[PDB]
Amino acid sequence: PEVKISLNRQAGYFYRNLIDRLQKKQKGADRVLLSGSLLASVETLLPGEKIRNGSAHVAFLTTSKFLKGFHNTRSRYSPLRDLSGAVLIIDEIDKQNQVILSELCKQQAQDLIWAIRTLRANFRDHQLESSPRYDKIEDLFEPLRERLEEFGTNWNLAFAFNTEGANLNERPVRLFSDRSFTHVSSATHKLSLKSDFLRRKNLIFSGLLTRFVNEADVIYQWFLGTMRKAVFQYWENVRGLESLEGTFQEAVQSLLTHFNLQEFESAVYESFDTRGLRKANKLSSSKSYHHTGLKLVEVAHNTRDTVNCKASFLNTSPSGVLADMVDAGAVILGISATARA
Amino acid sequence: MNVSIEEFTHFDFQLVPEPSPLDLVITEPLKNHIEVNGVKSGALLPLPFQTGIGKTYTALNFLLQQMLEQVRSELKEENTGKKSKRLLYYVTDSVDNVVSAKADLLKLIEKQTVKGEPRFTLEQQEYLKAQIVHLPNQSEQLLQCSDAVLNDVLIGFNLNAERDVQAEWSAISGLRRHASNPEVKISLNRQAGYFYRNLIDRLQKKQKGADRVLLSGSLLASVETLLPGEKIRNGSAHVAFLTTSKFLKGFHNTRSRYSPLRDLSGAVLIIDEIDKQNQVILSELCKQQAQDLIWAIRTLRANFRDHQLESSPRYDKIEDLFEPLRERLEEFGTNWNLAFAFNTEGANLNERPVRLFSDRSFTHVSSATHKLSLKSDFLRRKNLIFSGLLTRFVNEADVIYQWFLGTMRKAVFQYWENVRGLESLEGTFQEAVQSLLTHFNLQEFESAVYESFDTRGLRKANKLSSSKSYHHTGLKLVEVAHNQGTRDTVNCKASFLNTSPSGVLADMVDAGAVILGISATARADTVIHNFDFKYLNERLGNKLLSLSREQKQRVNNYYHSRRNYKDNGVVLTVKYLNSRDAFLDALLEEYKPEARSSHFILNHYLGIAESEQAFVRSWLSKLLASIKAFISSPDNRYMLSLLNRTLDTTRQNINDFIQFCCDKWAKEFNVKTKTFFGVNADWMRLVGYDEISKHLNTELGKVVVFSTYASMGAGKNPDYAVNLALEGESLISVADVTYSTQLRSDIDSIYLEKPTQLLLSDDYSHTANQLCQFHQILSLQENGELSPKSAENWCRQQLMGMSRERSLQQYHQTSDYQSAVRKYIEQAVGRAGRTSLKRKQILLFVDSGLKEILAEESRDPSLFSHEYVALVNKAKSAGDRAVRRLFNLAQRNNKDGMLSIKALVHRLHNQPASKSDIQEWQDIRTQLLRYPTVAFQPERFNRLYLQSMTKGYYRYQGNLDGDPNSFEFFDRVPYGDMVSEEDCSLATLVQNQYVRPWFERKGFACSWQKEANVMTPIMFTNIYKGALGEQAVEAVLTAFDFTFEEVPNSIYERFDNRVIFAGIEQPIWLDSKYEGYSSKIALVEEEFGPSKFIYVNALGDTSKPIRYLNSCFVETSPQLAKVIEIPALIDDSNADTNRTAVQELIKWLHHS
Repeated sequence: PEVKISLNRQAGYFYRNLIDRLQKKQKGADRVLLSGSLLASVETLLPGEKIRNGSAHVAFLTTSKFLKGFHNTRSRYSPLRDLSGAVLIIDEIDKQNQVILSELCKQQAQDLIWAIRTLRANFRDHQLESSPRYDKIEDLFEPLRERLEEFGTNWNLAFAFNTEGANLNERPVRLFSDRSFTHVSSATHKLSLKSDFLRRKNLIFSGLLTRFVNEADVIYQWFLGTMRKAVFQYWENVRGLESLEGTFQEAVQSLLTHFNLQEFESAVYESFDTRGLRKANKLSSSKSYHHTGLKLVEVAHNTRDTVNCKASFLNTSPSGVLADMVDAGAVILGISATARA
Repeated sequence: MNVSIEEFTHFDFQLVPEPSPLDLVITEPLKNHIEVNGVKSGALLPLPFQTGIGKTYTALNFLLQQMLEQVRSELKEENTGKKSKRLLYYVTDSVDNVVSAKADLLKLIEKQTVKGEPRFTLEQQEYLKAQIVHLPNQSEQLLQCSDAVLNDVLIGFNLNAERDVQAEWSAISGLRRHASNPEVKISLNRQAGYFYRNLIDRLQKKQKGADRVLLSGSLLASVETLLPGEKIRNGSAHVAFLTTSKFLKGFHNTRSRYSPLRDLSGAVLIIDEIDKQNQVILSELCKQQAQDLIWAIRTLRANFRDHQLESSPRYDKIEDLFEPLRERLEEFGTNWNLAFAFNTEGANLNERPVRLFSDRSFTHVSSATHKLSLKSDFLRRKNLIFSGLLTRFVNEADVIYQWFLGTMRKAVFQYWENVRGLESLEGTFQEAVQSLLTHFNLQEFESAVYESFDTRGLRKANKLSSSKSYHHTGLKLVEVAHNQGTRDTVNCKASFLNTSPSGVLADMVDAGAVILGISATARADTVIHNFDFKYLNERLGNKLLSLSREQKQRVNNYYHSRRNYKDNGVVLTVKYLNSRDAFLDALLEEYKPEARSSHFILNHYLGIAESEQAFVRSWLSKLLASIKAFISSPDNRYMLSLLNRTLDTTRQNINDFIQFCCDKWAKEFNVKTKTFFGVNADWMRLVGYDEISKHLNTELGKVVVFSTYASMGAGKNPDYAVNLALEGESLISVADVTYSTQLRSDIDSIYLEKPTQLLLSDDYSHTANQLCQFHQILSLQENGELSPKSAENWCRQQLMGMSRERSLQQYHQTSDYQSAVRKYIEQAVGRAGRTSLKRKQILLFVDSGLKEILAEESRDPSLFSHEYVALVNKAKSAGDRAVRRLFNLAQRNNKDGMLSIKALVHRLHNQPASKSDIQEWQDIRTQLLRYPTVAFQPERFNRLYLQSMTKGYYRYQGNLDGDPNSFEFFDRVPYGDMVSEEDCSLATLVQNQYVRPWFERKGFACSWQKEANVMTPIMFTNIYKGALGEQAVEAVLTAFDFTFEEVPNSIYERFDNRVIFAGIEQPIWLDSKYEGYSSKIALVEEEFGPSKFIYVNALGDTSKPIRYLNSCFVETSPQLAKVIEIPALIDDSNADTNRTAVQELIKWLHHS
């Protein structure tokens, strides 16, 4: 039994490596044609390849696999992005609230200070190409560029961040927010944020740190949403130049490369399956926790004089995910004795 | 248990065992070095100790003596408390040698005696043993760790609470029980490496936090067992045994990673098989990760535009280090429009990804047939690479990236300095890098900074007026290809070699390390299989210690006494086996008589292609002749065959034919024979050598071993235990009885095939191999073995995808290949002299192709081994490297000057002429003026001169405006331009009454010293003559109350100097000689307004009339002329001043 645990660790790592090279070969000009025995062998290794080539329409898989997606010979396929017309049979549906929540809670934390500084630095200058591939995409980022410039001017992002109060050094600063009306901080005292132009530092001492963190989170989520919209627009443009999943890989890489934001590649791929599935957080819209989610920020040292804001987000609840799946066009049959507990 | 140092309080540090000649040879050079270079200077001492002479024992005895001296100093320093503990390293490439050396050191500590009594007491021994630590690879380090120790450390640090770490620990722990199986063994090694990496990461994180665990007692012992480097960090051990790869990479302790390269001050470093470390260090240097230059520069340009460091004392003067880099980044981004991404144009660029190679000095090659340009399309907002220059863009980007890394290293040093004063360089280095990167928001470069810091942080520059050499600058290789997943963006994936292994060794010596490289061929005259020792001698000078002739003679005497072949009747037999077609044909016909067509069908059975039949037949004939002559021997029992190819299953037919011939001869001679095919490093390490030893010791008969020159260098010693009952008196001892504690013998017969595969190669990656090949080509060119033309052709072929066969074919044309062949042969035979037991006769079978190579050997044989001396003497009985090397270096020095001078002038003509460039230009001119020739080639201006065959001058033929590769020098140009004192007419120039005082006051050489090193043709023509003219004109005119001012940077180098004269207010410009001219007049006037220009030839005929020329260079009246042309200021026949020219000139200004 112990050999199986080590074998599975080796097998998963190798499977990722073999499929990664297989996808790179297909992406390259020297694509490997698969037919007869080679196609059958590749289909045996990749059940997803049969779904990609239309050999099979029915897929049996777990909720975790369904949310994560499965690889084919060319790229990763995410069912959440192609739910139009797709029937579903969720056994023990009520139990999937916990499973979807568990998947949603595994997302990587983001350093808001680093993310916003990088976004500002790379958006102040870099531009997209004026070819038909980015027709009307540059307009999507114009509001974001202006907001980034304004935010950087207001909060003096030319300076790094640090904590002045002894209480801040002794205890790590945790901030929680549901993004609408529930805000809590571990700091007993209200934490402010001043820019010391003499020391060229932004100092968190006991503007508001809560305000800064909330605005930074808003700008980061805005960047991710604008990236999703830009991918959609890129797909629209490419169609006319003479499918969604393949173009989605092409659209994200090109947009990030043009802006020099390749470091956000990982963050973007996670964002579309969870939030590209889909109201806004305005009083004139349908407010609900289930599609605004929550944010948890942790302020700590990186160095003993520089600080980072590790933010962990829940951008939607399992109910929001299910509702977005239904709205995407999926017909969901949840069979469960307690489906309506 | 803390064995106190007090146990040495009564130890007699004056009492030492009798020093053998090798010990004296080691100690005397070190004694003189301390006198000449002082305590704190490093040194490199290559020790050519022959095999079997006791090299390892001598090195370990020296190490023990150094350890005892450290103990003495510790016993004396306790009063002062300043514990400057010195680290001792024993480094080699093979882990087996590391383990063997450490075991032998412990054995020597245990068993060493002085005057017949134990040197150390039990407690002293236990203390010394604790000072020695072995640092294996992470996987083996974990596997050797017991389960109890790992559980103890996990409990102490509370990591057992984490589910994943416990799961992995268990998953490794059980696999241990089934480790016997091979595949299970490799899987377990992989898992152990991963788990150790993660565990050390977590442990360091735990220790860095405020919850730093307190290590003591059992937990401390367990941690030190898991992390041997911790013992070094806490000062419980200075001696470290480890491999070269581990030494370069560094080893972890409880707190952070420790890189020995950054803490070499005062270290002693014993490198076994030093020459072999050139390949190992190169292999490590070639594994460096590639960088996307476009992404790197865009990220650097963006994050540096705004982000700033804080004004705390931790960054005193650090912000100033980056100010030049910020300005350069802004300028670069503006020039190349880095607001746009990059893309290529044209079908050819899309069809093949582009490759650019550069040695960073004068060797540039691109895979593109056309000159690739780079334009910014502001309409499309792209930077388009279509057929500015892409080469220039890539070179500038690489310069800026390396500048950023160097400035980061400087900033780390400054941060460490500042923190020290705020009240441990490696610990601060981790803190300094993270803070600097976080403040600038450049955390993406953390990996790049760390990897480069140790390798190149040892740190003269890529400039004229500096010690230029490939071993500092290295090389760059750039691939321009589309980004994965995009078809409109492009990335410049650049792979760098920032230094060669010789540069690394020289930097280690300069850092303060004392290096003892023990190797039979430590000073082989090759730059591919050894460090470039010409370069090392230039950079180190006195620090490169060497053995005097007396010391070498003592080593020779000790070797002969320890191996007394002549007295004990051991005889060496050398047979130069030629190729015999009839012999092989008869053997083949006997092998398969059924084949009617003896040649074609039989060679088809062997699988030999029709083209390869001749070569295969020749080398197989030589091999079989050697085997037959060996089996016909009565007493010789052990044959080792060294081939250029390994006889694995892919050659099963030839293996079977060889076995059939061996069986035929065994039956004919009725002697049992055993053959071992495919004897590679892995096979003999695992099983093969055990069975070989069993056969040799237990059964009578002959043994034939087939291996390769590469395999034999990474295997066990070719020696076996001697069974006296079986061998009888056939074995002769060549050493004294007192040394033969165990009866063992080694090969008595050997076959040596000609080495051909003598180019290094890296199987780690395709890029690593490319870097290795380019490094080899550039090393050959730097040494002078290849002319710049040949080096450039070879580099271009390498870029295009050169085949290894063609690479070797081009390598074989260099004498370096012959030196490498001789080195490999000497190492092959040297394995025969390991043991003191020898057969009365030794069989040396060698391919006839090695006759000429060995016949040309000319080194002093005082250090050769007996077998090598036999081979050389036999070859020489049958009846250049420094001249062609001299011709090649002349071309390279000239080529480097031509390209560097052209590049420098180009930069000076960039309108904001940099201060550094102007200073370099003036420095070059001053150097050439003061020292037109030098006795010894200079360290800092080495590329201005070439070593002429004729002292004080030379002949050459070439177009100074054309290809640098077409130049010829010395005898090859009997009739050609002469670079000599007479050609520049310096002797006539100095006869002027005014020039001579000016030159003497300035220190310029009024005559050429008849030295070997003379300025290159490019310098003599472009720089020296112009400098002479300018200086003579300034001297003569300055005598007539003229004053001179430096020309402004904006128009620098376009005019000689600005001259002010009394009564004249309009600017005056001077141009000194010893359509394009019209464009220069417009450029100066449009900015500075009207001015009067002087065009004067320093030397010439005074009888020629003065010509007054207009702005367009057409004769006109003096009042209308803006340019005054003086045909000759000084008479060329009598050196008299042209006073009339001066009077007319003076009148010319006064007309305004």
